[PDB]
Amino acid sequence: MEYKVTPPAVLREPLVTPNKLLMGPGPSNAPQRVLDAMSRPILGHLHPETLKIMDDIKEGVRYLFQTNNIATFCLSASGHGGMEATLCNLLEDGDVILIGHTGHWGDRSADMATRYGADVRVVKSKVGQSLSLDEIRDALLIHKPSVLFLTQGDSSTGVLQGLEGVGALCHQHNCLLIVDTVASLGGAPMFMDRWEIDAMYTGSQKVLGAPPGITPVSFSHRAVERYKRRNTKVKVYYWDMSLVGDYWGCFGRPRIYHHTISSTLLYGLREAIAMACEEGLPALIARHEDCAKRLYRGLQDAGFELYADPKDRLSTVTTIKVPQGVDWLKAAQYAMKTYLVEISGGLGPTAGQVFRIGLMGQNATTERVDRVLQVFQEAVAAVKP
Amino acid sequence: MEYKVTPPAVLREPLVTPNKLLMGPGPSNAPQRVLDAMSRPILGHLHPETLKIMDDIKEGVRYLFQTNNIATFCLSASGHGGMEATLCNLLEDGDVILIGHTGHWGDRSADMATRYGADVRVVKSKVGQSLSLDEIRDALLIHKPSVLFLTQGDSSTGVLQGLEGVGALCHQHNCLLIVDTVASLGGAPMFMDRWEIDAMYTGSQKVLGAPPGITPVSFSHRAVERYKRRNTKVKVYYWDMSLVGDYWGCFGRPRIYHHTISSTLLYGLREAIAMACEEGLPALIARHEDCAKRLYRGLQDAGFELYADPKDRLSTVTTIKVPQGVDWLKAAQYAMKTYLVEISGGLGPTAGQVFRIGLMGQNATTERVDRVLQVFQEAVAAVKP
Repeated sequence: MEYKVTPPAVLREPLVTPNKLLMGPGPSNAPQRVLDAMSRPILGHLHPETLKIMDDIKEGVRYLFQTNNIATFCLSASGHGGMEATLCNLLEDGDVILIGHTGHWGDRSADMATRYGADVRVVKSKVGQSLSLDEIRDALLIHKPSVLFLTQGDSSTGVLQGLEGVGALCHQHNCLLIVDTVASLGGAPMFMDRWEIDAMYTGSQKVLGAPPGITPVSFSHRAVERYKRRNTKVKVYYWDMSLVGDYWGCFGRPRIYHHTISSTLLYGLREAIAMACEEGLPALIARHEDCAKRLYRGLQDAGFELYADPKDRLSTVTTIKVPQGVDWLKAAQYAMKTYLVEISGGLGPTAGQVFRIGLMGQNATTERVDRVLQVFQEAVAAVKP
Repeated sequence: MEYKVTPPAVLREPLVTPNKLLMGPGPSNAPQRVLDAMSRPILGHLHPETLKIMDDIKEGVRYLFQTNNIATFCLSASGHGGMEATLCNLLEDGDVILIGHTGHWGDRSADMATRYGADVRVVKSKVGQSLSLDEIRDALLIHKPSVLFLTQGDSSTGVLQGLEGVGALCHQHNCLLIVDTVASLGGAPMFMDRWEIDAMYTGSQKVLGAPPGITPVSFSHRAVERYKRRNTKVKVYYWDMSLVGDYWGCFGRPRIYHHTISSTLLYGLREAIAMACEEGLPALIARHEDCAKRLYRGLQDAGFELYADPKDRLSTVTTIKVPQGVDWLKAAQYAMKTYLVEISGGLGPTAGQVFRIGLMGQNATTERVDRVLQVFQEAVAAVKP
C-alpha cells in the first residue's frame, strides 16, 4: 500500500504563537478569561448546554446592539459573513441597493451586492469624512433603492458615520437600512431600534476581544418581512436567516440541525460578551472615546497628522498620515521585531497612505495608549531619513 | 443616553460546559493537546506566524487527502461550508449537476446546488447501500452532467460509497467529481489524486477531533481550469476559490486581506492534524475499522440489527435500527442523564429510524467502544418493555 504524500516534517515541530500587543485595527488582545474558556471541552451542537450558551449570547447581543429583535443570532463566519448574510437574505436579482461609501467597506459591500445580482449604486463621502444626512437623502431620492448600506465605523479610513434620522428617512421611502458595526460597536453610541436600523452585525475580535470567526447579527421585523416576500430561496443555505434563526430559537419553531456551531468560539464569545455587558455600554464607549482622545493628543504633540476629519473620527481605529520620507512597512517591522507590538498600514483607498492604530477592548487603556505612542514614535524615528 | 435593554442577569452566572463522551456522529472529544492549544494568544490574520501555521496545515491536509494540489486550503466555515464553496465555485446558472444520493447529504447538496442556480439531477442508491459503478455510469449517460457530487461517508445512513474508477469515468464524459469526506476521512481509504477526484473537503470535528468551524478543502487542476473559464463571478466573495487561495499562498500571487481567519481554530486544527499525521493514515484508518468491527460484534451478539448493508458500512458512523417498542429519544436521554454519554438518533431519511454511534478520533478505542456498547444496551433495556 503506497502513499505518494508523506507525513509532513513541519508538523513534528511545536506550534509557535508569540504573545504580541495587537494595536492594529484587529484582532485585539483576548482577555485571559476568554482564552481560558476556549480550553473547555467540546459540546454537541444541539445539546441543551450549547443551546443555553447560544440563548445567553442572544441576550448579550440584544443588550450591546440595544434591540429587542427576535431575529438576533450569530453567524458561523468572520465579520465578512455578517456582510454576506445581510446582503444575501435581503437582496433578489435586480433589486437596487445604495451603498454609502465612507472607505473600503463601501467597495466590499458593493462587490458582494453585485455578486448577489443586485443593481448597485454608490454615494461616496468627501475624503476622510462621513456622509451628511443631505448627501444620504439626495442619493436616496435619486436612486430609489430598496436597501441602503452604511458602515458605522469604517476601519480603512478611521471614520464614524452618523446615523440619526437615516432609518426614519429610509422608511419614508420603502427602503431597508443595513449597518456594519464591526469596528464601531462598543467604541461609539449605537441604538439599533431607536435609530430604526433593519439589519446589523459586528465582529467578535474588535472591541469584544473574542476570537475571530463568529459574528452577531440582528434583523428587524421589516427585514424579516422582506425575507418573507422573496420569490426565490436565498442563494446560500449556510446564511439563510430563517434556518439559522430556527437553529438559534428565534421564531416559532423546533430547533433543528442546520450546521455544527463551534462550541469553542461560543465559549470565548459568551465570555467576551459577559465582560462587555458587565462594564456596560456607557462606560465601555466612554473608555474607548477617552483613550482615542489621549492618543490624538500624543500623536499631535509629536507632529503627526491625522487622516480623518476631526468631526468624523472613529475612537477604535485611528488613521494617521505616513510622514514624508517614511517607509511605513519598515516602521511596522521595526516595532514588531523590537517590541512585539503591531502597528498597521492602511486598507483599500488608504493602502500605503496611512498607519492605523486600533484602541479596542483589552487595548483601550491609558497604559496601552502610552505604550503604542512610545513604540510608534520610536519606529518612525528609527526609519526616517 | 437611555438604555431600554439592560445587562442580562444570565451572563452573570458561570459558563457551564459538562465534559461528556460524544459517541454520536460528531463532534468527537477533542484531545487535551487541542484544547490546550486553543488558549494560546490571538495572532494577526496576516502575521508571518499565522501564515506559517496555515502553510503547515496545507501540508498536513495534502497528506491526509493524498493530494499534491496547489489549490489546497481551509474555509472559515463549518463542514456545510465545504459543500457550499465546492458547489459555489464549480457551478454557473444552468450547469447540470448529478447528485449521487446515498442519504441526507444527497438532499443537502441538491438543495445548495439548486439555490446556486444549477440544473440538478439525482440518482439514488438502494436503501442502506452505496451506488454501484453501473448505477453511476447509467446516470452519467442519462444526464450528461458537468459535475458529479458524491458523499464518501454518509453519516445519516452509515454508508461508505466506493470511489475507485469513478473520477476516471467522470473525466471520460467531461464531468468534474466533487467528494464529501467530512465523516469518512481518517476512517476509510482515500487517495484524492489516485482516484481522480477534482474537489474534496472534510470536517475539523469528526475523525480529527478539532473544534468544529474550519474546513479543509482541495481542488484539482481540472477544477481550477473550470473556475478560470467562468463568465460570471462566484456569488459569494467569502467562498471565492481564487481569493481564499491567494490568502492561503496557493497561486503565486501576493498574500492579501480576504477575511480575519480564526487564530484559535487554526491552533486546534493544526494540532489535531499534527496528531493524525503522527499516527499516519495506515494505522489511523485501521484503528477506526477495527473499532467498528468490535462494535458490530457487540451489537449483533446483543441482538441489535444494523441498518447499512454489510458490504457498505462506514466505520466512523454506525446506524443501528431502533428496536420495536423503543423510544429512541428516551433512550438517548437516559444515557446522557445517567452517564453523560451521547448516543444519537437519525438524520434526514433515517430520522426516527435509527440510532447512530460515532467511532471517531479520540473515541475510536477499544475502551470507548466497550463503554458505548455497555451504555447503549443499558439505555435501550431501560426504556423497552
